[PDB]
Amino acid sequence: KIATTVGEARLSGINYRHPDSALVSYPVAAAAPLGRLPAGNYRIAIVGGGAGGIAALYELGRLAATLPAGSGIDVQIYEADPDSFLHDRAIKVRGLKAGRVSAALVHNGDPASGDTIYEVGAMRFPEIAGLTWHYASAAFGDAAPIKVFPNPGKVPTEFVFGNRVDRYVGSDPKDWEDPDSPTLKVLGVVAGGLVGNPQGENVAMYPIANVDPAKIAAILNAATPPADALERIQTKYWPEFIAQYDGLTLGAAVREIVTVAFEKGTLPPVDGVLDVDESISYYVELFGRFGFGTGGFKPLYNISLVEMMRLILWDYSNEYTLPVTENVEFIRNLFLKAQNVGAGKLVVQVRQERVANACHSGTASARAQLLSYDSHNAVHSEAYDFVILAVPHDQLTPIVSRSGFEHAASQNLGDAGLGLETHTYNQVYPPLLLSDSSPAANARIVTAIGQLHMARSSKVFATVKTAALDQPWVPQWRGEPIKAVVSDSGLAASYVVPSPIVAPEYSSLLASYTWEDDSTRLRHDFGLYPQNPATETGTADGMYRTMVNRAYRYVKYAGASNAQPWWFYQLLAEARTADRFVFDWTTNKTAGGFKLDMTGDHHQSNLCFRYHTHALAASLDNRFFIASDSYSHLGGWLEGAFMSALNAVAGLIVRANRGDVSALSTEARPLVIGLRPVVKVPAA
Amino acid sequence: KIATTVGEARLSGINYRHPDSALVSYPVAAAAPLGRLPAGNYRIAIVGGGAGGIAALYELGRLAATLPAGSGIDVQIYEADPDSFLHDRAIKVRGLKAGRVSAALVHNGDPASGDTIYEVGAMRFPEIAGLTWHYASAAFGDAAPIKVFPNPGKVPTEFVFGNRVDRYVGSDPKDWEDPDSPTLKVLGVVAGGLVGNPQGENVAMYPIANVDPAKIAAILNAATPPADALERIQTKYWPEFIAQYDGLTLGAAVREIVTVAFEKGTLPPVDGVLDVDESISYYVELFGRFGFGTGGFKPLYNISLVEMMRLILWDYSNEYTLPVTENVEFIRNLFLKAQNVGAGKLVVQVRQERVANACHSGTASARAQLLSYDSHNAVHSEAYDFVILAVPHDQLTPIVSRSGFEHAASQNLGDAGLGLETHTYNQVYPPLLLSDSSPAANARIVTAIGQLHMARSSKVFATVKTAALDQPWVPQWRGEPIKAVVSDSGLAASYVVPSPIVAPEYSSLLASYTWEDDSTRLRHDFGLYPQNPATETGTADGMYRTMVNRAYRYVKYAGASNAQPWWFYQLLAEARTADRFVFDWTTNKTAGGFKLDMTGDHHQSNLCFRYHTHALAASLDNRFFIASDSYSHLGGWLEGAFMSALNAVAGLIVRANRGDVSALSTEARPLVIGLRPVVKVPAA
Ligand SMILES: Cc1cc2nc3c(=O)[nH]c(=O)nc-3n(C[C@H](O)[C@H](O)[C@H](O)COP(=O)(O)OP(=O)(O)OC[C@H]3O[C@@H](n4cnc5c(N)ncnc54)[C@H](O)[C@@H]3O)c2cc1C
Ligand SMILES: Cc1cc2nc3c(=O)[nH]c(=O)nc-3n(C[C@H](O)[C@H](O)[C@H](O)COP(=O)(O)OP(=O)(O)OC[C@H]3O[C@@H](n4cnc5c(N)ncnc54)[C@H](O)[C@@H]3O)c2cc1C
Ligand SMILES: O=C(O)CCc1ccccc1
Ligand SMILES: O=C(O)CCc1ccccc1
Repeated sequence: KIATTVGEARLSGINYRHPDSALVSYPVAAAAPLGRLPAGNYRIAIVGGGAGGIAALYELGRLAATLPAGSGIDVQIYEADPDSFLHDRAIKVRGLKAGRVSAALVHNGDPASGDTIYEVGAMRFPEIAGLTWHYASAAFGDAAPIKVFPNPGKVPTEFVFGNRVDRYVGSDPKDWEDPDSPTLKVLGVVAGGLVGNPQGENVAMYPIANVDPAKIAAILNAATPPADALERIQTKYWPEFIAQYDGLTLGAAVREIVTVAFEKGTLPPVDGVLDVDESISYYVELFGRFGFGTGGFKPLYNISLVEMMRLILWDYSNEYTLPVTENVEFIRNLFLKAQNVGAGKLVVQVRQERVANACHSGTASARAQLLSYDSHNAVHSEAYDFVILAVPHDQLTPIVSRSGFEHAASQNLGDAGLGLETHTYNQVYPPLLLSDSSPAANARIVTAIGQLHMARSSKVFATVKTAALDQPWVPQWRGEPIKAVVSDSGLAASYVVPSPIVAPEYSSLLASYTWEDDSTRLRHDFGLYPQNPATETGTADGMYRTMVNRAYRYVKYAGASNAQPWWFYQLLAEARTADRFVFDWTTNKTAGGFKLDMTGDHHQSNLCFRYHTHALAASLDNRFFIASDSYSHLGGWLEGAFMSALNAVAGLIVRANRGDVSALSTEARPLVIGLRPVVKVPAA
Repeated sequence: KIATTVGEARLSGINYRHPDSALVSYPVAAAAPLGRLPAGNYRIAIVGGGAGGIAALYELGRLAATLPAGSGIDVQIYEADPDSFLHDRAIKVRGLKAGRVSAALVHNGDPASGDTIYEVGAMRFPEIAGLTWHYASAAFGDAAPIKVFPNPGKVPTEFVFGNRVDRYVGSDPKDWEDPDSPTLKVLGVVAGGLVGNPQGENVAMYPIANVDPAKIAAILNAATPPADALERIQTKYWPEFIAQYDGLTLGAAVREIVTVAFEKGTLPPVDGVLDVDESISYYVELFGRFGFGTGGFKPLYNISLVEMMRLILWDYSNEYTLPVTENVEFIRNLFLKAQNVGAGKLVVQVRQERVANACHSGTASARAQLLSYDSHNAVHSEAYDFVILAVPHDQLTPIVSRSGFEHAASQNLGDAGLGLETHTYNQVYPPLLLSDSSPAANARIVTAIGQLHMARSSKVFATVKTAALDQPWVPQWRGEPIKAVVSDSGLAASYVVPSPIVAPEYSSLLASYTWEDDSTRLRHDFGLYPQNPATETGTADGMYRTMVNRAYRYVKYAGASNAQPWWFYQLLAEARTADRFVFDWTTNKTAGGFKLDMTGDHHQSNLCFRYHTHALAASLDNRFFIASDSYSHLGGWLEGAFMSALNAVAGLIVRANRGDVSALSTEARPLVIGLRPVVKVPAA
């Protein structure tokens, strides 16, 4: 039941509704242009040329094509990253980034004849990511082939935690080297306790609407559910799950599940020597390192259960690749498609400028101001009709938080502490304008944004001959070498990914992909930040040797007499010297990889997710929208960036129509009216 | 009621027992040597010359002095930090570090006539930190003066969160600029809910033994508690608190408390425009930025409620300075006193070497092996009778985790991935040897240590003339300038601390002291890692300007209609150009600042805290003890490092006496026997 084309994946998830937006399938909303605009010549800015900004541009292009003769849309896209694809028409990165969709091309002096690609950011795409596949179809066509991402368990995998080793594929004990493994037993207990059963008895510990989450997932993914059922999930049952469990961490939930299983006798004493609490703790930590299909979630144990449950409902781990050499091609293709679809009515200019401030000011028709600096620090100011701020939360903070929270007669905005030139704005209001009357409403949105949690992440890469996998010391599973390794060595998760530039001679050795504390623990060894090498011609050899040295561990295998150094040390050492690499998202200007919500964070991220509903308040006249995975309930996924873009453009349409929701398509209207409004007064 | 000398602080906390060790006052246990050793000539290693290693050394000195003629203790202390005081027997750091007790001396070319000191690590010491003050008396005498640390609220303070500004000193509303402040209301709500009342009705939401924590604190601190109270807390009531609440975060607890208060009407809707969940969220986040007396605990909201409760019981925020110019002097003095107290029976040698591996091996008397590398990267191997591993958990992991979990015929240990020379050990057992028969037991301790949470932290410093605070642009409150600023600007917490080298001409401008995500968000701007400048003669001017720029915010005050750039911008910009600085503990080899326990982490930290009880199993030939704040229930305090050292030495004494607890003094026995053992042995 494996999808083989973009269209197959697209259709698989076309109906899926997420539980915070249960009244709408975003792919259905996105099928036709989102609405209509009054006649006019619009001047719009998009800050950020990542997935969110480019999806927003595409939707604007679709809108532009519907405008009558004499009307049109001009977009200024601001993109500060010198390596963005937008500024481009050994390890090469120049022109190979679209924000956090970021490739590194390994070559020997001719980039048109490379060895492999490192996917430094996004790399694996859930089957049920329906908006992602909708845009992949726009970019590449339904016919384009996709592959199963070689996740732990999708390819032969070695797992190591403490004294436990496993070698496996999937979850059928027939496919495990040790079918009696305690690791597979704890997986079944934790899956049972978190997901439960789609049919029959409810066995999950944390029900939604009094039933196992599996049963709710089937309703969220139906073509014709109850309408009544979707509204009840939206307004009653998911809010009640949040009220109950938003204060419970994933790690706490795992321990609750394991405790009950241990008391029932479903899980036996470990070694039968450990006492009750040591056994339970061992199982919690074993599951922590093993995970849900993408490696250990131990480092993610502080997320809310609500956040994990979103991923459970989505079947997040069932992932595919894109029909590309480099994932940045997706975003580049969407940018080109935006310009094509605008059919002459969309004009786009790219600015290599960093936006420092946004506000509303003045008394002219265009009041949405952006203050920016070019690559030699010269200041620029421009006013727009509407602005989409398509940057993640730590990048948005300085832009929206330094103007105060209410009317100001005059402000000199800009990066004064840097020594840079300021600009005087008059009759100034905050850009994220939720009230004409409330500074507190304006402060709530800003303070929420600034306190969202950006998960930390790093990726260590090297280039290895694929034939290294055929060495006698590389274990096999039914003749196929092990190609994923999940471990407590400090490396966390490692993958030997065939080169997409092609059986390929080379593989990308993702030696370590870490989250959260696992990333923190390595960071002292990276040497140069955010990228080692910082140059095209360097190699991060010293850094990488510290990773090889973390793999230099004596690993005992069952039946063997004595431990020997781990074979994976030998594999890591087979990578060539040149082109060793690390990228640390934490010391990138994103200040991490992507939003993941902690306990209590729902209320902050959900405010952001609903922000575009300000467009219902007609007299407010707020011209700023936000578009990033940080303003979604899928931080860490293109799906989140894309959903937030959709929200932003939908809201822009309602604002352009002075609060009239009838200007949205029938299918798009729920993007705005299916959420709780962010402005209670005035109504609309 | 304010302590004014070391002795006054020492006596104030001499009886306090922490709830995970409630049967014993560590200062009372430490009043005499901890026990006796059989006659002999002991070879002991201490890995690490920080507070834990040096306190362990002092206690070994006290023991050595009791040995008969012909007996003695030889200690090899391994210390890899080239800036340690142990190797020294514009911004200067050389010789001014004792691990995370770390001074930076600001001078103008003569280090004997400096301007100020930056306390880069430890800087403020709770009154009731009884072991800390016990050792401070050994180092300085009871008569030595101390001062109240100028925490937010101890000095005039400005607090900024969103649109809210408060200026205050203390918790008496008469000395708040706005006695009707919502900040003061939420602080009272959260105090009532978490701490409650020492007398009368119980009002707290999370009771211990069915009463308010305030009542338990008083018991724990009593010279003469009621009969059975400490045992019942240790075995029943504190375990029951953990069972109930270790799965609840601090942020979750705050929200529960605020929700009840909001429903009761104690906290009103924020203004007329916010809905219920918005107002609740506002108060949670307002309290988050304000804190408990040491600045906002929002970044610490993921800690377990259990962990916060330990700090509540301890009255942790009521803190003092040491009688020093630089805090490192404390540890230096304790090292010298260790040698003096040994009475010529303790010999100490310092090795400027990094330990890479520990194990048990061979058949000789001294079986505890350490593999190390000197400053030329040459390998060294040495065997000892006993070893104290006095390094925090991320530094300990490579030393204890790479040898497997059971007997090995031979292992070639060392940093082979780095290309460094290995050493062959034969008949090898892991160093942290909990079992002769259970690899899982051995794995539990290793995996626990490797998964403890190291909180992230950074400090940004500059030098400013103290007279800057007398300028008309610096606000005065109750007769003094503002000297503490707690803000959501990104700086988190800022302090203008008078130089200790002296009223002083200069002050240390601690521009930003951040924890956890607050630190993550800054890290991309630090420039050089872990320290900018990396040289004595440089200045982190570019970095600091990014901090000044975070302060370039328009702040509306009640006292002026036209908001202006925050006054604190101007103060930060008043710092001189030379000697601007940041230290990032995360990119230091500690991989962060100090342990703070997440939900669930008790199970791992408490295993480490109790590890020294292995000495009870006489048939188990385990020669290794651990000594750091990582292995305590006071990560982030010298008190934790000192408690762990006391544990380590107590366990060493029992092991050296082949399991005989009577070799501990009457007052020190409970250090071992008051805890649940990590090995099962017969009663009594
Ligand atoms: C380590 C990692 C792993 C991931 N794995 C996956 C995965 O396998 N699958 C998946 O679906 N998703 C994955 N993601 C998530 C995915 O990459 C993001 O959801 C998506 O790329 C984010 O798009 P965005 O538009 O929200 O933000 P960004 O990609 O951050 O784009 C924002 C853009 O704005 C620009 N910008 C920022 N500030 C300014 C400014 N002041 N002025 C001008 N320009 C500015 C930036 O340079 C950037 O180009 C991963 C991300 C990371 C980092
Ligand atoms: C930002 C920050 C703020 C703090 N604030 C306070 C405070 O105000 N009050 C308070 O009481 N405490 C505070 N602390 C906590 C206090 O600093 C620590 O509890 C204490 O210093 C830790 O001592 P330790 O011996 O456990 O470890 P460390 O201080 O880390 O010492 C370990 C030693 O071992 C050495 N070492 C490490 N690995 C090896 C190896 N492989 N071989 C050889 N040598 C090695 C190191 O170089 C170091 O000298 C703070 C700490 C930080 C970082
Ligand atoms: O690596 C991934 O699979 C995508 C990023 C991510 C990681 C963990 C949780 C959510 C998203
Ligand atoms: O800064 C401090 O007060 C000491 C370190 C610390 C910080 C927060 C919680 C525990 C310890």
